Amino acid sequence: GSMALFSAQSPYINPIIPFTGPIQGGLQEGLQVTLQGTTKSFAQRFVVNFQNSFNGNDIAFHFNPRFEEGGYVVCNTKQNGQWGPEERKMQMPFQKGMPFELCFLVQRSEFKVMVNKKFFVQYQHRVPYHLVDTIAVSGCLKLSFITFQTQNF
Amino acid sequence: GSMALFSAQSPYINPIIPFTGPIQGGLQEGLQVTLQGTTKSFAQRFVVNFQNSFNGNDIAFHFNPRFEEGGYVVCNTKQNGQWGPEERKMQMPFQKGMPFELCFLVQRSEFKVMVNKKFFVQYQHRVPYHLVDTIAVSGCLKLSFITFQTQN
Ligand SMILES: CC(=O)N[C@@H]1[C@@H](O)[C@H](O[C@@H]2O[C@H](CO)[C@H](O)[C@H](O)[C@H]2O)[C@@H](CO)O[C@H]1O
Ligand SMILES: CC(=O)N[C@@H]1[C@@H](O)[C@H](O[C@@H]2O[C@H](CO)[C@H](O)[C@H](O)[C@H]2O)[C@@H](CO)O[C@H]1O
Repeated sequence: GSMALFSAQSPYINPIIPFTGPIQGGLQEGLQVTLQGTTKSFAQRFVVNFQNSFNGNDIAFHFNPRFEEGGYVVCNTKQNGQWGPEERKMQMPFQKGMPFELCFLVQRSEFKVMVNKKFFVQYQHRVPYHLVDTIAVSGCLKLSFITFQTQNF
Repeated sequence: GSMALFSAQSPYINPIIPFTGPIQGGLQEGLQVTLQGTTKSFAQRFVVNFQNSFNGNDIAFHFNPRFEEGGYVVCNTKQNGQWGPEERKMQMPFQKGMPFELCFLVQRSEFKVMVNKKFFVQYQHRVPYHLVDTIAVSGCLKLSFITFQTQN
């Protein structure tokens, strides 16, 4: 790509869904988390959660495509079990049955989310990203890799 | 506020709604456009448009509170008369019948929107903001003023 990237931790390969796993050392500015997978042919919804610990009470960033009402994506944060105000992008960048690349870039003030190489949505951090130590993926997809890379030398 | 602010263009004081007027010289990085006003007691919707010319066909940033379905705000861009994909924040930071301060900060890659001095939404620039030379405000509100300020 347009930036030199270096491995952080090692990839999750054909991780079975639902998948929960560590983000080693926590999210860090300049980190890129890329999921490569396929939206299932009769997909209704799927979920990527960047969370603090395993119980899902505290999800810094919930990313939830919904193949409903024309197709839209919900982004939100859960704190002490409580969902905050949703940010809905009224567009569906995934296609049922089709492969996708979904990349999450951690910046100082926001996540930037690309789908198939194109900017899709920004999400302002509501809670500290460094406290996210877990990724959880569930729903109507399959995945061939999750990789973790950084631009930081 | 936490930083000294200086006028960039004189205010529009008590502008009559619907209001359309110049943003003299176009939007600039670092400009803050502040609307001080009151949401009407039975508001349905109101609109703040940052647009290129009087026409309305090209709206860089359409900011549209809707007192509908629990309350939500629509952000979008219009290009050649066509609406792009809506960004909806499913929260209503305005109260019907109540004063508000609504502040748009032009940053290099996004607008930042503050409501009553709290961050409300960000909106990534889809077209260069400097082509915006016109503000249009309409709907269920009144304004005491619109100011244009910079940290300058
Ligand atoms: C219109 C509206 O606000 N709808 C919401 C639902 O989106 C919400 O569903 C939950 O949403 C969260 C993220 O906010 C997460 O995706 C949950 O899986 C999902 O069930 C619902 C219940 O919280 O409230 C509705 O009214
Ligand atoms: C759920 C959905 O996508 N609904 C949209 C409406 O929001 C839209 O209404 C228009 O929205 C634009 C900004 O996007 C502007 O606020 C107009 O005043 C409003 O009429 C409608 C027509 O474009 O499409 C619906 O599908």
